[PDB]
Amino acid sequence: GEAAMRDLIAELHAMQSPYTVQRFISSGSYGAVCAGVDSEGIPVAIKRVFNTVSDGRTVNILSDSFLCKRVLREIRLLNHFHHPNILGLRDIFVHFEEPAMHKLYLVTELMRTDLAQVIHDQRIVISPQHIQYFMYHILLGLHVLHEAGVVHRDLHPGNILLADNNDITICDFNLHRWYRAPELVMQFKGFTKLVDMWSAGCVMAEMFNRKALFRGSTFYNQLNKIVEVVGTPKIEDVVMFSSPSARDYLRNSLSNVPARAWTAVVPTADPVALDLIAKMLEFNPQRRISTEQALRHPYFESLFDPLDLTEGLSERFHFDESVTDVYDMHKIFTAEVERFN
Repeated sequence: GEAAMRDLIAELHAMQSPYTVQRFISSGSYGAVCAGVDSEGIPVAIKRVFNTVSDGRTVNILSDSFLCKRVLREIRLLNHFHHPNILGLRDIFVHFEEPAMHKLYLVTELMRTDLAQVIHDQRIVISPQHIQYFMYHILLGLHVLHEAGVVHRDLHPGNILLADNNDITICDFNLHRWYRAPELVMQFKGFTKLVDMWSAGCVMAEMFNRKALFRGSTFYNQLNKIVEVVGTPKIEDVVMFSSPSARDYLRNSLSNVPARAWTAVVPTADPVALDLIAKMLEFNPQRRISTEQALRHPYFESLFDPLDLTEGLSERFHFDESVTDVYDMHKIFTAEVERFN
């Protein structure tokens, strides 16, 4: 904690960095985060990647093949997008030192809050105008990721960030059970970008309700909570998007439940808003509304501009996973820091 801040201050000083480390934010295996300020007063989160105690002994991240590759992929993904709705790299710098003393520094803008905090603050009014605006930006961030072949896979209010200016940014796309699409709950290996559309629909209903929509605690009771709202899916559709183990879990599951009226599930949502939520929360991803069709839905009529579908997009993300050599990866970090500057 107090050592992480002291280590970072000294290292950034030796570097003549434009930063001032103000306070300690968080610490875990693989890196420590400190809240600092850039040379212009803008608050930043400074992540320092150095060591870990993996398998019992102290390992240098950038020196071990697997861990180095994991961090290189997180970095390459952050550096791939340049879009207002996707959290980007503010800065990146690498300190290579021969006897496994390699350090990596990651700088991102420190956001004011996240959507989970906003939803749960009873003193905050989340109006239908605020919901439409937030949802428009959430879906544009997903559209941008999906256009580059990237699936978030763990979208939830905690990773939907709000700037002081209330700008929406999605993070943690480069790495609760309550936001998982039926195909992820059923451990289907063939999941697609449509899992994100399910999470987004859960987030949308939650902003109206001020409470998560499907608050299950087990594989069966989570699926039951979903089916109670969406109605019993055809068994043929369940077998198509479940793992063999999940099919066997659901083997003797008797289900003959009608869909509920959506007005009862999300009482404060108007009919146009409900129509979109019901389309995002299709149990079967083959019938689930795509990001483009959700963005074109009359719910966003007052905000929508077709230019939002194509501006600031990135090309398809490619990561060559055949890479294994740490020295080959170190060159990619140097190349990633080069293309950055």
